[PDB]
Amino acid sequence: FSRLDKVEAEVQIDRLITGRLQSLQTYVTQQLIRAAEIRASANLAATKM
Amino acid sequence: FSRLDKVEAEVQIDRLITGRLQSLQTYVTQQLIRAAEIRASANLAATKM
Repeated sequence: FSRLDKVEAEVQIDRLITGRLQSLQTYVTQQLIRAAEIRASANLAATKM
Repeated sequence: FSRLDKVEAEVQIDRLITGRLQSLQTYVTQQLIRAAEIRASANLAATKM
């Protein structure tokens, strides 16, 4: 921001934020899969209890 | 690489690489879902066994 013009730095910061949102979305999806697996294991543990 | 200079072609190759990684991660996510389903079916098969 302090080195480039706003319209020129807009493309670079757009690339950066697209990468960061992609990484965050992948993390959220992996967390959801792990949560589903833990939910199934908890149901099995509840049946055992 | 042999047609355009290295000060403008990076955008096009960046778009291509990002698209290919997107397709690869979609394949990985589908594989994870099928793995979870096969794991549940295999646990049921073990219980029947």
